[PDB]
Amino acid sequence: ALLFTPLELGGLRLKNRLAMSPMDQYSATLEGEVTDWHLLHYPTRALGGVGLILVEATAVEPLGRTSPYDLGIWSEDHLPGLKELARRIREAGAVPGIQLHHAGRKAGTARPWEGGKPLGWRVVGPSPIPFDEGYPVPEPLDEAGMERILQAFVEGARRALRAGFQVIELHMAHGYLLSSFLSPLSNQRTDAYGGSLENRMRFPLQVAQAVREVVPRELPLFVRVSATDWGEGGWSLEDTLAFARRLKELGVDLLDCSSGGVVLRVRIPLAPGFQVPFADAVRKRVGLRTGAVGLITTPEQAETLLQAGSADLVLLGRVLLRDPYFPLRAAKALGVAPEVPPQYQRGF
Amino acid sequence: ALLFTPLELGGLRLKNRLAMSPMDQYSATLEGEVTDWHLLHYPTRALGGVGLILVEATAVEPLGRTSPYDLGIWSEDHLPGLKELARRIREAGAVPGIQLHHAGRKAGTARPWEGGKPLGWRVVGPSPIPFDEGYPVPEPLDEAGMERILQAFVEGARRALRAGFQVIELHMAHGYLLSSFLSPLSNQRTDAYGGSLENRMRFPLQVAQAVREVVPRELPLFVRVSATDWGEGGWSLEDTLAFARRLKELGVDLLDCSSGGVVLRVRIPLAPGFQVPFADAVRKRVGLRTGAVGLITTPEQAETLLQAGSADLVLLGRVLLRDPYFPLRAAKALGVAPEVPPQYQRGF
Ligand SMILES: Cc1cc2nc3c(=O)[nH]c(=O)nc-3n(C[C@H](O)[C@H](O)[C@H](O)COP(=O)(O)O)c2cc1C
Ligand SMILES: Cc1cc2nc3c(=O)[nH]c(=O)nc-3n(C[C@H](O)[C@H](O)[C@H](O)COP(=O)(O)O)c2cc1C
Repeated sequence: ALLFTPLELGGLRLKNRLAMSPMDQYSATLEGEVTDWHLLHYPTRALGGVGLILVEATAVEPLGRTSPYDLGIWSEDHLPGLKELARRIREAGAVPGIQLHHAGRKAGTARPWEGGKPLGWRVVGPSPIPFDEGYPVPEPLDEAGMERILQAFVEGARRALRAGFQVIELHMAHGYLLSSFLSPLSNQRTDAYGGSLENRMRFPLQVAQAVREVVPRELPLFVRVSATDWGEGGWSLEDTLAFARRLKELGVDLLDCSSGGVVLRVRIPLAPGFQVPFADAVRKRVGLRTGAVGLITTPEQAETLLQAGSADLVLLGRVLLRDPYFPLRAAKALGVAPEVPPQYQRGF
Repeated sequence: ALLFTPLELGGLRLKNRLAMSPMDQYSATLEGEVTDWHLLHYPTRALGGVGLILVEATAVEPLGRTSPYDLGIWSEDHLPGLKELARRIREAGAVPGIQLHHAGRKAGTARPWEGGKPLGWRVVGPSPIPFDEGYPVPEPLDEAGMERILQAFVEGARRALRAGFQVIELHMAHGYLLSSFLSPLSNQRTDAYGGSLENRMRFPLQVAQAVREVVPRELPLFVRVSATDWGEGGWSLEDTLAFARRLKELGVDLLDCSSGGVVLRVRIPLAPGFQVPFADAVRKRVGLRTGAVGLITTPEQAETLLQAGSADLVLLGRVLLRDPYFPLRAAKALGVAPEVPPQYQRGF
C-alpha cells in the first residue's frame, strides 16, 4: 500500500503519504499569537497519524491577515508560541510545516461564525477592483510595496525555520495576494506586472525565488495554487502548466493543487476527487511532484490516485475536523498494522 | 433519539447519555501526578462530545496502585494537577468525573507494554491466595487495616470534590480489593467478612456508606461491579441483585455493570452487548439506575438498548481510543444536528 510507504522529499523522509491540509481556526490573539486552542487542535491530529502537518495560513504582515484572529509571523515575539507549537506536533509524531500568507483584497473580514463581513481595512492588490459588493477597493501596489511584501515573505520563512518548522508552503491560491496577480479577473494592470501571462507570473515568481534562496535544499518548499478560477476568460489549467514549469526550474519541491476563490459568482462541479486531474496533468506533463486535495475521504480513494500516478502526496482537510484519527483506522482497513501510541494498543 | 436527550442525575443535567469509560493510561509520574499525556488525552474526548468523562482508576493509597505509573489521590500535592485536569475537561464541554481505586492482590505490576509482570510488592487482600502463578501471596487485612483503607476512600472523595470533579465512582469490580471481598473464589475468610453473602458484602457496603455521607446529594455517586465472575461456584447475577438492593437503600445513584477479572482461567462469551443483560436485570428487578458497558460500538446499538429500558447511561471504552469524535458523528447518523465547536462547523 503506497499510502503507508515512506516519501522522500529534499533531505526528509515522511513516514507516510498523508498530510493535514491548511485550515484557519480564527482562534489566535489580537497580536496573532498562538493560544491553548492550537496546542490541543494540532497535536491531536499528529497522534491521529499524519506524516506531515501543514499549519494554517500565517500572516507575513498585519494587513496580510484574513481576520483579526489569524496567526502571524511578522515579529520576533511570535517566536516563543510558534516554537512551542512545532515542538508539540513533533513529539506527537508528525513533521511540522507551515503555510505563509497575505490576504490581499480579501484581507480584514470577521470570523465565519460572527457574520464574516468586511471591517474596512486599507487593503492592497494589483488593481483597484473590489472582491464583491460591500468590500473595500484595494490600493494598487507600486514597486516599493511589492519589495516590502517580498522581504516579509523572506523574513517570515527564516523565522519559521528558527521555530523548528521543516516544510514551508507559499500560499499563492484562493484569491489572496499572489493568486490575484495571476488571474486576469482581478489583475488588469498595464505595467510590467499585468497583461501577458509572463507579466502576471512575475511578482509571484520573484517571491518564490527569494524564499528558495533562504530555505536550505534539505528542507522542502511547497507552493499552493488555484489550478483554475472556473471563470470564463480566467486562469486555466494550461496557464498552470506554464507556471509549474517555471517553479520547477527555480527548485520548488512540490505543487499543491487547489482551485477557485478568486471571484465569487462561478459554477464549480464539486464531486469526490474533482481537483485530482489538475495534480495529474502537472505531474505527468511537467514532471514536478504534486499534492492532491479536495473531497478525499476514504482509504481506497487515496490509494487508487497514488497507484494511477496522479500525485505524490494526499492532503486531507474536512475529514480531519470530524475524524482526527482517520489515518490510524485507514491503515487497518488497507491491511497495514498501524503504529499507535502504546496507551491505545488494545483499541486496535 | 434518547441517546441525545438530557439525563438528570442528582442535581446535574448531562447533555446526553454517552460517557467515557475509565481507562488506565499508565502515564503518571512515579508520585502518581498528572502529566502532559492526560491533559491532551482527556480534553480531546470532551471536544469529541461525551456528556460525562470518567477519569481512569485513581489510587487512594500507594499500595492501591495497579502500576508505578497510575494516578493517585493520597496526598494534598496531587490537588494542583487534578484540578487542572478537571478544569480542562469542563472547558472542552464535558462534566468531569473520577473513579477511586485500590488494586488489592493485583497491585504492583509492570505496564502492559513492558511485559506486565508482578514487581513483588507487599500487597493486601481478604485471604492469602495468590491471583496466579508468579504473584505475591496477599496479606489478610485485620479490622484496623480495613478502617485505614475505608478512611482513605472517604478522604480521596473529599479531595476529588475540592479539585472540581462532580461525579465520583467507586471501583468494586475486576478482581481488585472490594471485588475480591465479594467473590468466594478470592475470599475464604471465616470471620465476620467471609462465608455468607451478607458477610462478603459487609466491607464493600461500609465503604459505600461512608463515602455517601461526605458526597452531597446534588453530586452523583456511582459503583462499578463485576455482575458475575464467570467461574463455577462464584459470584452470580442473583448475588448482584441482592447487592444492588442494598446500594439503592444507602443512596447510591447508579450501578455501573461490568464482569470478570477476579480469576484468570474462565471462559467468557464475548459478543456485542454481552454485559447489557446484567444492567437490564438490575434496572428492571431492583429499580436502581444503570450504566451499560462492553463492546458497544455503533449509534443504533446504543439507541436500541435505551429504548428497551436496559440502562440509563451508555459507557464507551475502546471505540474512543481509536475514534475520539465518535459521539459527534453518531448524532448526525441518528438525524440530530450535533453541537460542535464553531471552528469545526464546515466539517459537519
Ligand atoms: C475552516 C477552513 C479553513 C481553511 N483554511 C485554509 C487556509 O488557511 N489556507 C488554505 O490554503 N486553505 C484553507 N482551506 C481549504 C482546505 O485546506 C482544503 O483545500 C479544502 O477544504 C478542500 O479539502 P477537503 O475537501 O479535504 O476539506 C480551509 C478550509 C476550511 C473548511
Ligand atoms: C487500556 C484499558 C484500561 C482500562 N482501565 C480501566 C480502569 O482503570 N478501570 C476500570 O473500571 N475499567 C478499565 N477498563 C475496562 C473498560 O473501562 C471497559 O469496561 C471495557 O474495556 C469494555 O468496554 P469496551 O468494549 O467499550 O472497551 C480498561 C480497559 C482498557 C482496554
